[PDB]
Amino acid sequence: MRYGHFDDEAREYVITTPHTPYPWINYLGSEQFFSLLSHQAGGYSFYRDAKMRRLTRYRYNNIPADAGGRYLYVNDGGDVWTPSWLPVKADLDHFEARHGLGYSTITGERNGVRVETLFFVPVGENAEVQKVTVTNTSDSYKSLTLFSFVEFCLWNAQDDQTNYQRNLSIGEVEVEQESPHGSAIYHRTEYRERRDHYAVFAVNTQAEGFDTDRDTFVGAYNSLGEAAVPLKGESANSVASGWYPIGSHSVAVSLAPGESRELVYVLGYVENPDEEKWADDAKQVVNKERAHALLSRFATSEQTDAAFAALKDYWTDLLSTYSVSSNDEKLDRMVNIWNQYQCMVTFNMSRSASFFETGIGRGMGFRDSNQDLLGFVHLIPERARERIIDIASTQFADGSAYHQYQPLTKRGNNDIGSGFNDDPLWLIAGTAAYIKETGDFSILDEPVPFDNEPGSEVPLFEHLTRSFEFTVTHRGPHGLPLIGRADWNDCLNLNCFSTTPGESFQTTENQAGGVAESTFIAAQFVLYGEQYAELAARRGLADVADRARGHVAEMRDALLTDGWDGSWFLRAYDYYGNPIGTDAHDEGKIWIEPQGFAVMAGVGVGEGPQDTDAPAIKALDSVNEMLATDHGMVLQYPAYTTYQVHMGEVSTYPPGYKENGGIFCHNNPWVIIAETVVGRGGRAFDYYKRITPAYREDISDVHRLEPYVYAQMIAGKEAVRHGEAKNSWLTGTAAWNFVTVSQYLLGVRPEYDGLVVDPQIGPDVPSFTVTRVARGATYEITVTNSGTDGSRGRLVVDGTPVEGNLVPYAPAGSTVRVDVTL
Amino acid sequence: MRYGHFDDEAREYVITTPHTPYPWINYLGSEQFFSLLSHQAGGYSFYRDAKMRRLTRYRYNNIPADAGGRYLYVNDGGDVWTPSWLPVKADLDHFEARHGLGYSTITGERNGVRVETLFFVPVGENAEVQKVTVTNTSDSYKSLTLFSFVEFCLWNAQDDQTNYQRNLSIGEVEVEQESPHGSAIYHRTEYRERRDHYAVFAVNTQAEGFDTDRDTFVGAYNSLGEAAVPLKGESANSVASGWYPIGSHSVAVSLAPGESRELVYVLGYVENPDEEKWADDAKQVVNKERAHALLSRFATSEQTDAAFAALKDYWTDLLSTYSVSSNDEKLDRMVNIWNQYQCMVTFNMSRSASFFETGIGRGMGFRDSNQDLLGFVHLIPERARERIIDIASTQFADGSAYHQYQPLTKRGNNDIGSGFNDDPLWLIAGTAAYIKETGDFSILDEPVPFDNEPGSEVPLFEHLTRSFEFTVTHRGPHGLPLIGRADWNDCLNLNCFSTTPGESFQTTENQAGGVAESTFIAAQFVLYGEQYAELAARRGLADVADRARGHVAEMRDALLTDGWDGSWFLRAYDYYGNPIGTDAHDEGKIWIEPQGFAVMAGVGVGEGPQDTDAPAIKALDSVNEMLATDHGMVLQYPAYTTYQVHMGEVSTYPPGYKENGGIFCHNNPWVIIAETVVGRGGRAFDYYKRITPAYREDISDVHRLEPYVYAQMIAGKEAVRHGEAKNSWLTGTAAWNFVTVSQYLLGVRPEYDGLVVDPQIGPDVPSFTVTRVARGATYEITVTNSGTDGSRGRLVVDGTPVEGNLVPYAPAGSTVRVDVTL
Repeated sequence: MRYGHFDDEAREYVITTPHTPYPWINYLGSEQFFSLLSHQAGGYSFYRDAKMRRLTRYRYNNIPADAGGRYLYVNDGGDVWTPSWLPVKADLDHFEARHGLGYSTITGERNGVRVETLFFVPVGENAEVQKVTVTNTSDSYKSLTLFSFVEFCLWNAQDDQTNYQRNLSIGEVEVEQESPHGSAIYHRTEYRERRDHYAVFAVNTQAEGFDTDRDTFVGAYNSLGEAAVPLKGESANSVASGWYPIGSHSVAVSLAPGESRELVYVLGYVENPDEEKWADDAKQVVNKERAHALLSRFATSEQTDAAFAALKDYWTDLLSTYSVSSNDEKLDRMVNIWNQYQCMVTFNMSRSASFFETGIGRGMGFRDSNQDLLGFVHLIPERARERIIDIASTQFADGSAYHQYQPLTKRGNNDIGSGFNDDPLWLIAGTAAYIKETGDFSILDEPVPFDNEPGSEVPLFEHLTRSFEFTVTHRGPHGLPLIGRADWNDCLNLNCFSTTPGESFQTTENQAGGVAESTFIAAQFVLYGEQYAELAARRGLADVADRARGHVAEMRDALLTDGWDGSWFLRAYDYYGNPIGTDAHDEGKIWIEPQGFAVMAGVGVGEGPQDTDAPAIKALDSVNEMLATDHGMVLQYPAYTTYQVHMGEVSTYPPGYKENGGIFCHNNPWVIIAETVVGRGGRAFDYYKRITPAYREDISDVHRLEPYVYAQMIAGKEAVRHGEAKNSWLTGTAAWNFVTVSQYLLGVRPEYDGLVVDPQIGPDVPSFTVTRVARGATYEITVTNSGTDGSRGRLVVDGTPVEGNLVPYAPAGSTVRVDVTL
Repeated sequence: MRYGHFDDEAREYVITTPHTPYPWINYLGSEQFFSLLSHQAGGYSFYRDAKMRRLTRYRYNNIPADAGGRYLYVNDGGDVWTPSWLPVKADLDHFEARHGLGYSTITGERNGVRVETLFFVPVGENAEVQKVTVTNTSDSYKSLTLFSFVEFCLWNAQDDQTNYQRNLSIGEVEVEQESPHGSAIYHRTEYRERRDHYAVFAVNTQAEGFDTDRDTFVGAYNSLGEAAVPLKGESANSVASGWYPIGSHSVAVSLAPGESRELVYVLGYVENPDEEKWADDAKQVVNKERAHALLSRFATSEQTDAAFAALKDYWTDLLSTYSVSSNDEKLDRMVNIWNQYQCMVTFNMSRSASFFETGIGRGMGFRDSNQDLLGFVHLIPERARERIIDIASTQFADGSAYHQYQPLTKRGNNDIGSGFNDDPLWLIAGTAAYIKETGDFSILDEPVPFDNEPGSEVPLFEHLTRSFEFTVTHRGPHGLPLIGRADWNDCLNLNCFSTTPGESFQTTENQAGGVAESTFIAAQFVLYGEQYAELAARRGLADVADRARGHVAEMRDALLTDGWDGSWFLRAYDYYGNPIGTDAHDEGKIWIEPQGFAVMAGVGVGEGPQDTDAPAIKALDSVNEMLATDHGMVLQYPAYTTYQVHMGEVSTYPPGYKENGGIFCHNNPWVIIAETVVGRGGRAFDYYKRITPAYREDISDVHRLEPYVYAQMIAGKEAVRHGEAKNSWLTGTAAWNFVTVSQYLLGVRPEYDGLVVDPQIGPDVPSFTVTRVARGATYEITVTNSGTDGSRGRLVVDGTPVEGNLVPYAPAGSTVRVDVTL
């Protein structure tokens, strides 16, 4: 079952009913001001910091879900309805919502009145704009009144929801019914004290009335769906004093048959320098100059239309670096549009706010910053370089990393600390990705401090050295890296030993020392230590590179012996040196992470897909038998049915959810890539479709969440809810899946010395063309594909056959045509 | 306008409409299990810790307010309604809610069917019980289905509202439709891991069906007022797997005209020792022995009735220590019932959870702990003694105190720390009050550590010494105490200098040192410094005592000179030595706290109420002229109209709210006590009626909150909302007003050597009798009162006239009749 369809031409998802399985959202804003917006106009906006600068209030776990947002109550002769369906839930003759790139439109019609609203954050503005079009679709005259509505938040959302002892007495507003281009309301809570900012909520016409007090607009004992003011048919003109400020205007709208009217509403964020705060000598009236200027740039449909077209041009030009054309329009839409959009949004939003993440936490993982980079470095390489320098500057001098990074402050979280021993190597991963994409080896000479300490600067390359050496000097009894608090898997806490509720599994370590080791870090060391070695050699450090290849070699031996269970890689050794991820046990026999990543690193790979005695093939075959499902590969199997106190968070989930038997879409890509590595393209693409949004659209009633973006986790086979997704949008899944399909399935991936063209996608995509822009040139790669396991691409560059899979980088400006046959 | 009335005989407030100006609540539970219950059945319950063991979920700032609780959906031939009115809001023929002591009843009737629900937490049980009586009041036969409903919380309420990325996957239940006395649901989230507790939700009859999944019961896109399952008329028998667990049973109820039916529902909290968690060797089934036992003690109406009757005995026996009988039945009910109820509830609940405090924070002020004591010590002296020892044990060796005490752990909060220089003297206040009430001087010899350090114990009395000496060695340039981060006034922060939003005004000190001084601590030192000297002398430390009297003398002089502005006391000297609270300024001319406290201490008191040249009378006359209003006395005047960066939080509130011009009901008692001290009874009683719930009941439409308990703050004269209250129930206002009416207006107060009888209440209460139980005897005090300013009571004891106002304590068991004339 579907609840809409894609519109590829318009680069939108078109939702054709209000009755989706869950609220489906979009993100607006591409610089500093962001909005979450559901297909029912739910959500909120904030400037930079969703915790400390939220303009508007939103309730998570509302009954029903998502029943606050930007509403427009229509009163047509005493019948009240909203085009967003919620909150009033009147029967509409028509409904559609379209989520596009940085905008959405929502349209509702009832009793001969159509209302369409376009919501977007314009480039260069800290504001959410709504262009509303009202149309009389009947054969008689209409007299309407439209009441806009938005509920303010008192800026700090944490305080807003908890400190009512103070904050029910601080709500303040100013009202401006005769504003230079219409009518406006200013929310200025705490402007009298330390805030240099306020919010403005305005419309570009004379409002017949206004309301700034929720309780007055909505009425006692009422829900938003039963708001009294709209039902009365006129604003109460209320002025807030404490309690709950809102922004609402009534606008009178008369229409002949077939007539329409346009209106432009603006919700804006405004900051004044300290010495320009006040309009008046007595300091009681906010200085609205900047607010009037913003409102003057959106006083007409014409100006609003142009901003929308500049928006569209931003995204069209943004997503013009990698594209594909094929027989598979599901593949194409994901690759060309929705996967790249999703990766940009993860850049912008980090892990801040979604309909699952509540916007109070402002950090993200160090490892997430680097990994997210892999997916967007082709779109915004200068922002990427900056990011890398930013996070490397927080790194400790011993090479250890802050586990949590705070993008807003460019600092590591001191409360959480360090100790997650996979963190340091991800910096090599990011840096190398950046350099391969851009060729900017100069980043390695950039002076970068440790723990942001002035005077401590060394070249970025040296930070790479400290990351590498950290692993070498932190190994256990079998030569595998010590795991510390956890590795990529935040729930594998082998030094925790917690029996007290409330204690954090990640940072509590009730016993010290121990010999706990991770095979994931081992694979990560083999993969990224080989990248560091390459950078070192290229840098001219011959010895450094050679010792590095030495430790890497040692680590691949360690993995194939002490890291190997017989038919798959162990997951770890625990605090007392007993194995985890062994068929010797009833539960947790096989874990996916090491299988994927170790093979990605080339460990155990033999002569080809038919070399079944190769450890890589045994492992991937074991993954197929034991972990694969119709909805993806689960994390481990069997799942644990009782608490394993020696293992931390992992067994606290019911079987089949999150880290205890969940499908993490973030780590499936590691096995998809591994499958292309050993030569089984068909299998790899199979696995990719099972977790990818365009292919899961036909089972929307099962996925539940948005059919146009990846989610973090799909319920596993041991769950009653097998197939249902949670934690949509903000996830590393986007990046890793883009890397997988663009670089390994389609096979186009930048190297230091050239573009590698190495497709492995199997028989389902017989013909396709990739257009890639790299180091200033365009590469048109046309591929004819038999899909045979083990068949690799032979290249013809500009008419002449070449050996190998590497296409040397052409001068900027040029166009290189590559033909590939396999 | 009123929304109900007191039923004095029943010791209940009777709310006769659902349409109150705000949700009005009661508290259930007297030992370790507590419930908040509104007059619409809203609220929640928890065991000990409202942050970390909350059984059920409640949404603050819901639209509408308070729309989740313990509901019973009635389906009468397809019509669905709830007796609590909300959430369905169907028209009822009758509605009533009665809030009594530790119990409430709610009754609703619609179309020939009446439902009465008694809610209470039984003594000796960790459970909320509901006795439901359903009655057919029509002339026709009824066949109904009743659906119970409650929404579970995932125990840690902070996590519950924030960490959805984990917690939408962990909800677990078990269902037992064939329970030994009916049907039961178990909420067992995280029992598989670290939790040794679960919740049970049960009814004492065979349920037709059940539901444990919210979204199934309620339905997509619906509010609780619109729940699908009740409207369908049959349970869905949903079994939760993640998302939102609930407890619901359907029960069939057929009734002939006039016929009734009784049902008992239990919501219980259960812990099992770790050895006994599981019923099965595979560790998948909770051990239900303890829940079956609880359910067996409430399997019948008769059992329920006994338990209810034992609760009543609990409260009847406990409120038997102070009582009054007068012409004034508003006075009587506050003194006899509501003020004392409120005081016990603050002991029980601290400052944790109300409809304004959200139950996430679990501390209270060190100062609040001592002050609250003053109000409950006569009821529960054995618990009082314990509390004093617990809080004293956190005190630092240099005499400083933790500003925030955590009652659940008996520790100070280490994050907030110390530095509020009024804190240490409140320990003397608490300890003296305890000793005056009980005569237990032995508490002074108890060994008590500092900062809960082993080995550090010294006698309690020595803690009093360190508190005293702390002020002596922390005075400023004028001899007055250094204020530190703040004093009683949390918002007077003279060492903050904050210009950054989000920084705490109480703990941030952007400047070090300075010379900021407080006249409030000065007064506090004269009052409790003398209380310490008295204890020192009685203990035989004549030199110690005399030295203390000397420092106290110096301080009195310093208040009367450097602390004196001309017609009133200053409030403070700021960081640079400039005065605060002087007529020389345009705003903040006079502040109430020093005026009350200093006169309470006898500073400036003259020869009588006619001695209008005495500084106490000038100060109090200033208070009357500049601070008093129809609703109480505001904190200061005029309020600040712009931000005073040198003063902290005070001027951030708009004029007339909280600490900027608000009425603090907590500090009004100080001026009320001071008026009795100087001899102006009518004036003191005037002020007391202005802020007291029984007297404000007739303006409930202005007060807004509960007409039966004190609230922290009533909006001041400079507020548009002058008269409206916020922050009801959990406040020191209760204790201080109980002290005021019981010990100074009515005039009966314990001393070390006897009971003082010194009424000072004015002409409005011409005659009255106080019955007081003290040191094991009953004092029967009959008063004839002219109410003349300056007239003090002359006493006859058991028929014989005596001098002075002190009645020496009789041996226990005896009864003493004291006649008083003034």
